[PDB]
Amino acid sequence: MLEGKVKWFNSEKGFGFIEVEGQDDVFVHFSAIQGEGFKTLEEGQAVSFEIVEGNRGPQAANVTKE
Ligand SMILES: [Mg+2]
Repeated sequence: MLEGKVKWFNSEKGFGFIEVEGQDDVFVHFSAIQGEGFKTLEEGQAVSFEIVEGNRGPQAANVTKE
């Protein structure tokens, strides 16, 4: 599991980016967010996650707030 923080997140639509030091930002969709409740993220939130890549390119998976 990779570590980063939320660069920004559009809570209305439910997407944004995780920034990772020395690496490309990673797109994150609300559907990747683990845990209970309304799936959202705040700018600056630490997260652990994986990067999953299919034909659409890499995005975050298994995102847990840290
Ligand atoms: Mg950067």
